[PDB]
Amino acid sequence: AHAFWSTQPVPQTEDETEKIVFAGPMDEPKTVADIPEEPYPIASTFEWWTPNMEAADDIHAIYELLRDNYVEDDDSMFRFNYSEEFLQWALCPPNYIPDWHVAVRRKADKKLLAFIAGVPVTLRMGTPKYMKVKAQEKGEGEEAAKYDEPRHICEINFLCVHKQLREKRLAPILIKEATRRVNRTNVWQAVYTAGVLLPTPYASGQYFHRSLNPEKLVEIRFSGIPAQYQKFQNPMAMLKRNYQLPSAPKNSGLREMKPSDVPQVRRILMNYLDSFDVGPVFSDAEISHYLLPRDGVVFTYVVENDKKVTDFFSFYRIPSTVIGNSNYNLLNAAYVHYYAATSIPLHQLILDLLIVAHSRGFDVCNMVEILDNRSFVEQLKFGAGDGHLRYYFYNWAYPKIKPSQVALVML
Ligand SMILES: CCCCCCCCCCCCCC(=O)SCCNC(=O)CCNC(=O)[C@H](O)C(C)(C)COP(=O)(O)OP(=O)(O)OC[C@H]1O[C@@H](n2cnc3c(N)ncnc32)[C@H](O)[C@@H]1OP(=O)(O)O
Ligand SMILES: O=C(C[C@H](O)Cc1ccc(Cl)cc1)N1C[C@H](CO)[C@@H](c2ccc(Cl)cc2)C1
Ligand SMILES: [Mg+2]
Repeated sequence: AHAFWSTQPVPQTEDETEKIVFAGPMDEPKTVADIPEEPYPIASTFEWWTPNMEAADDIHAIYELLRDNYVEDDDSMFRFNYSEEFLQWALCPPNYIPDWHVAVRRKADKKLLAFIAGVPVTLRMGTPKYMKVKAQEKGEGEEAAKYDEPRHICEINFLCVHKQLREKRLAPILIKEATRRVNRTNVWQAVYTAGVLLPTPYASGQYFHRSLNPEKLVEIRFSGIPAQYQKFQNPMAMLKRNYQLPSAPKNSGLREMKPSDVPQVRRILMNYLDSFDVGPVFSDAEISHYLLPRDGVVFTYVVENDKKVTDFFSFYRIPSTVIGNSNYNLLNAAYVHYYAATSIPLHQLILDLLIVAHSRGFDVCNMVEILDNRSFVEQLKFGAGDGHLRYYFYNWAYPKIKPSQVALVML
């Protein structure tokens, strides 16, 4: 049923996952020395390629492969369109490893045909809290804590095979060669997410959307007018009214984040992310990289009164291509990123997120039900979308957890 995934060090079924009680590796410990020095064999018409991301033309080639061939919704109406500026930001965090960005080009023309990217992440991934309770009841605390310390692993994203190359078992060859390159740097675990079911997730969560520009959403058929609104003389006018927002933020000390805020934002974020079983650990340089505002890419605001940063939120932009509509070419979506509240309720902090995103011209705000994203779904008028996002590890046994125990945002 799975010719590739059945050969890989991942839990194979749900009931296998069910017998997992401690975090730890699936496979045999291995060394760099054991790993083949040479690239995995490939068909003689293709060649491996390592793009240079601090070079404009290389970023542009991967930008076009993704523009034309990356994730679509299920009836081919929208396709993600990550910008070039976004891709440099996402692929090049501090101390990234250039050879973990893995491409396949056609030899004859150098046309990009496939891509996969890995980046460093420091991740807490020790036995979850509920399994530590079950462990103490059994007398098994030591085995439960063996992998408690944060691990330097790989986060995978941007797997893409050209449309003309689909269903030829190319994705396995990409994944094998990524795994070899990661293993050649003495890294043995990866974390990845997908909107498809594979063997075998450790957590799953629904998608959620908050309409900001409802007349445009209905026009492009992102949204419909729901049935209930027909009882009204003017269904659309009442839909606009339901989703209207203030013009300016409600929290008085709200302002954009600046370099001097890095230490306080790091502090309050890390204190918050501690409450979750699987969560990233960020250095000052990584807080700077992922949170300081960047035009058209990432937007981050702090609440400061009395010269302390006590709360913040962030969101990132990804436009999607509207696969041809007469009036509109692009859906401009804002995605909830990291946040922390210490002085005001989480709903009151995120309302300011919606208000900023709306004033800056975003059409919809999107998020998965990770972190504490549930505490504000009803009052802030988010709705559940279609399907689920699934979270996975590579070479890591892990007890099933709820998505509200997951704190890793995947860009
Ligand atoms: C220690 C370091 C390790 C690092 C690596 C860790 C693992 C990283 C894993 C990657 C995490 C990526 C996270 C993301 O970026 S999720 C985003 C994935 N990208 C898209 O959905 C973009 C549009 N679609 C495509 O570009 C292609 O359809 C892709 C590339 C997805 C598949 O290409 P194609 O359709 O031409 O198929 P094939 O004949 O070549 O290959 C068929 C095999 O591929 C398995 N398949 C299908 N979809 C996925 C998927 N999303 N993750 C893992 N495997 C997937 C499938 O079950 C089958 O195996 P098996 O069932 O026969 O066994
Ligand atoms: O899991 C990932 C990264 C993964 O390798 C590739 C992927 C891209 C899109 C989707 Cl659909 C699923 C998986 N995501 C990237 C998406 C954009 O940041 C993010 C998302 C958030 C909220 C909504 Cl409502 C929809 C999507 C999920
Ligand atoms: Mg293929």
